[PDB]
This record gives sequence, structure tokens and C-alpha cells, in this order.
Amino acid sequence: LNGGITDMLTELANFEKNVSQAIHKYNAYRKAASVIAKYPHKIKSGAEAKKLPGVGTKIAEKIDEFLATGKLRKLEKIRQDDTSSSINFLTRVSGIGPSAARKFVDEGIKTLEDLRKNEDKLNHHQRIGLKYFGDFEKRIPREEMLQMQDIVLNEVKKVDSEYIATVCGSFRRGAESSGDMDVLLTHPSFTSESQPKLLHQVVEQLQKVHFITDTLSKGETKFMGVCQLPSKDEKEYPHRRIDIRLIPKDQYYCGVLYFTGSDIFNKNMRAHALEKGFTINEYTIRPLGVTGVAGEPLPVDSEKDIFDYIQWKYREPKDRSE
DNA sequence: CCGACGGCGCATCAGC
DNA sequence: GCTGATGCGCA
DNA sequence: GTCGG
Ligand SMILES: [Mn+2]
Ligand SMILES: [Mn+2]
Ligand code: NA
Ligand code: NA
Repeated sequence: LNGGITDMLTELANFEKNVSQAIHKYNAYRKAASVIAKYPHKIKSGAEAKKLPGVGTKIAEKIDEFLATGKLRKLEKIRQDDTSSSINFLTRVSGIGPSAARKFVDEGIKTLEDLRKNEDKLNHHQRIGLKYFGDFEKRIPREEMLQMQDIVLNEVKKVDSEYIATVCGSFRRGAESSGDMDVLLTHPSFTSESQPKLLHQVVEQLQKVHFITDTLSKGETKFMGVCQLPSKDEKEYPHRRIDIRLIPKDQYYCGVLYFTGSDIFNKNMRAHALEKGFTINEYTIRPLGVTGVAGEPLPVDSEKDIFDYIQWKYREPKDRSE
């Protein structure tokens, strides 16, 4: 339908984030691309698009120019600018953000080949992103996600049967592919009110069976690293990004709910929670008073509990597109 | 006309 | 060595 | 850049 337009808006988004370092305009363009992508008609003018929430005056003007000419002047200028195109490109490596990409380009480091020649100028995270540049841009098919889930759940329970692990993200909504693997971890001994190395023991075991191959960051509640499925002669599996988050048990199911999404679903759930006198964040659900003052967090034993408080019928994850 | 727009865990740095 | 700021990635 | 207050 309008792929030409949504591509243009995505490019602009990427330029605003990576080159202009203007994060709010980045999100404005993404939001416009999202709503347009869902519009069930071929857009004929800026005016028509302007009717959509998130599309404003300036975007409507760009849509008119693109419809008239098949291009944006602004974008063509950005494309044949060497500095902008290289800065934008370098941010594709994990650990290189707008600030580093700009620093590198300023000193004439503009390609993966230039990065490889200057590994001495990269921090640890950046060296890993460079090393697995191609693998990290590959999506993960559902069948491998399930194989990964199996290994994680298994090795987790092998450390302590009391651990609870949940793989969240679009995967839990039954997506046929995932960008990375996001695991939420909890344990009885870990509560809001009060063990020292709970997460470490899980990372250790997954390293032990050679599932986890590299670490980007690690602390007491959050691990970000790299993993790989095992191979038997045949093709080695691509390395994948995995995060593991250790969450206190009394906030675990609020966590699962949050990190399951989708983002659109969370928005309309918070929105309905409010109309019913409740406020839901990533951590707790809490009741509101007449002046809008949140009380103590309510006890939560499962996602359903949360749907009960706000008198909402339980939505199975697969129906949480919104 | 105006400021909001997600907020946080971890790595690294800047200033001292 | 200390602390707080910044960069980064990610629901 | 777009929005609601
Ligand atoms: Mn303003
Ligand atoms: Mn307005
Ligand atoms: Na609009
Ligand atoms: Na990056």
C-alpha cells in the first residue's frame, strides 16, 4: 500500500536519531510510519495522511512532495552527504550510538573495514557488536526460539528448581520470529523487602553448557550478552542477543505483563486501568485516591490477578497486538 | 504558546 | 580513589 | 515533529 512513504519516514527517523541526535523527532517519524503502515488505503495526498494521529503539517508536506516526484529532496541530499551516511551506518553496530559514530567518522573511521583496523579504539561492547555485525541483524525464527527456550528453562531448573523463568517479547505472543531473546527470572529468596549471586549462578550454568558465549554487561539484576544454539558437520547457528533480568518475586508478574507487550496493548491497558482507579507500571499495580494519589502496591500472583483488579477479561498473550 | 515525549541498569568517563 | 554525568540499549 | 493543556 504505502511502503514508499513508510520507507521515507523511516529513513528520516534514522537520520534524526543518528545524525541530528534528536530523539523526539526520531520517535515522531516512527510513530507516523507506524500509523501509515496500518492504513488500509493507498494514500493520495498529504491532507489525507494528516487525518491520522501522529501525522502533522510537515509530514503531510513531505508526503505531497514524495507523491508528486517519487522522492524527497531533503533525503537525497542526506544520501549523497558522506558524513551523514557513514554516521548513520556506524550506529548499526551494537555499542556504537550517535555520539561514538560521530566521533569515529570525525577521525575518518567510516566503515566496518575501518573499525576492524582500529579495534584499539573500540570498547568491549563495540568489539562484540563488530564481531557479530551480521548475526545480530538476523531475525530468529520461532523454531529456534523454542529450542533456545528449552535450553534456558532446563539449565535454570538445573541450578535450582525454585527459579521461575519466562521468555517474553513478541515470542510469547506467538510471533513467527524474534529480534532477540528476553528472559525474566525470579526466585523466592529475592523480594522487595530483602540472595547475593542469584543471577550469576544462572549465567554461569548457561556459560558452562556453552550456550552463552559473550557478555556485554552484567550486574546483580541485569545481564546482556550473546548466545548460540549447538550444532551437530552442518551449518553453525548464528550468534544471538540474549538479555536476562532478575526481578523480585512480588513484582514478577507485573514484569512479565510489561515485557510481553505489545507496546500498544500496554498503553490501552494502563489507559483502562486509570479509568478504573488503578495505576499499572512495570513493577506494581497500585490503587489511586480521589486526588490521584497512589496507594500501596497490591499483591499479585499471576498476570490474571492484574486483569481482575481492573475488571478486565484475561487477554491471552497471542491476542495482545493491542 | 509551551514542554513533554520512558526510565533504568550497567560501562565508561569527566571532574575533582 | 571518589562521585555524578553521559552513552547505550532496550518495553 | 506532533501533541494536549
Ligand atoms: Mn517547545
Ligand atoms: Mn494541539
Ligand atoms: Na494528524
Ligand atoms: Na548501535
